[PDB]
Amino acid sequence: ATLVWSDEFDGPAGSAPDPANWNHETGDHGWGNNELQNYTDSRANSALDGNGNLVITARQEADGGYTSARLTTQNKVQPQYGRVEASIQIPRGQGIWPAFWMLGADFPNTPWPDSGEIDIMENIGREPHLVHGSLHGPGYFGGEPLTGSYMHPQGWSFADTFHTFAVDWRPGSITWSVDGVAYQTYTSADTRGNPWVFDQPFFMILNVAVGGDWPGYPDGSTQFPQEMRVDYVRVYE
Ligand SMILES: [Ca+2]
Repeated sequence: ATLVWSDEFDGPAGSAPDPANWNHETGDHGWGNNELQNYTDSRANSALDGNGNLVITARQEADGGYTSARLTTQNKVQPQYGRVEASIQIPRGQGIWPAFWMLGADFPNTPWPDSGEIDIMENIGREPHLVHGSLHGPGYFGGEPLTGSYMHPQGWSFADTFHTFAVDWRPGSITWSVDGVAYQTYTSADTRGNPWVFDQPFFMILNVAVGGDWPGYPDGSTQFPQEMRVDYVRVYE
């Protein structure tokens, strides 16, 4: 193995994520899941903390609406195979939906789900002690991705500290791990005769959604603002 790319998120508090690596996606159209947040390019929703982390902040505004950030490496960093990992301290709260994931690099020239989607880590706030790893592709998408979950080995909340979420990825096979512990592997044999769409470059995405069909919506147990802290993203080949 060799570390071929990383963002270690060095820099003073309030600095922008490095534009050599990152794009901001913006908007409040639901993002395919009836999500509530408006993603912005404001330093109030994504910036470095001066302590070596990227911080994405989900906020509630005076009118009751929500803002957050969704950062991608589209057209800038496009891994194909190896180990793709991030050290992340996830937020917490009912309705909060942090994610580290990848979309096939031909999107939207190729539509979703044909483009492929690899979800490295997703969490929903009502399950603080669980993360999910998933694949979306033709015939296995949306409500029915190839998927599974990993519970914190002691049953504790993942939001308590930083954890390393990764996939190890090769032609025809993807393995998910948390803190180095592999918990599932899906291969071309698991698609039930549907095409395996993961033998191509992907780009990376970090976001915090607020609300959605799967997580449900914020309630009295949700405390805004909420931060996702990312110490680094590293790609090994
Ligand atoms: Ca760092």
